[PDB]
Amino acid sequence: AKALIVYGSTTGNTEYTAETIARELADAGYEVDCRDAASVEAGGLFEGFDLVLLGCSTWGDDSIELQDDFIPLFDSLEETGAQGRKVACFGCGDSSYEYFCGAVDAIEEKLKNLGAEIVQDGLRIDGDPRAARDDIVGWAHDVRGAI
Ligand SMILES: Cc1cc2nc3c(=O)[nH]c(=O)nc-3n(C[C@H](O)[C@H](O)[C@H](O)COP(=O)(O)O)c2cc1C
Repeated sequence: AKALIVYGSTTGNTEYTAETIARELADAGYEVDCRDAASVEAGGLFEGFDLVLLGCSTWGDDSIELQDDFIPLFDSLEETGAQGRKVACFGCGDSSYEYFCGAVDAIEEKLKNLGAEIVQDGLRIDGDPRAARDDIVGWAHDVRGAI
């Protein structure tokens, strides 16, 4: 199994999430390519991947904005090869904002509309990812089954 993890992270929380999930899937024997969304090109981005995991934190006060690096990729997602792709999504935010990890909800909606196959409900981390390290490792373990 070949996985691609793309993450948008401002303060490092989701990047630490994506590292932790990449180590879990590498430990289980998946090939893993993990990339900062700021370095990537939407063009056929997901071709050849058995599993694609997209991580993005949430910004904004009364509106949901996606993490700033991730926006460009999000806007071209139809250009990626997501139809039929087995995909899941994750992100850090904070339960005291009106839309808690609303970026994870906006990337899942867009992915579902594309015919993506979401194997697992989104990982939404409230607070510091280093405290929810346990739920991060189990979510990765669990996405390896939805497959
Ligand atoms: C100004 C501001 C606005 C934010 N808005 C939201 C939000 O609407 N929903 C949410 O769940 N978290 C929100 N957050 C929480 C951040 O997503 C959280 O701090 C996250 O740990 C950042 O992840 P990052 O380090 O990967 O970019 C906000 C944080 C700040 C400072």
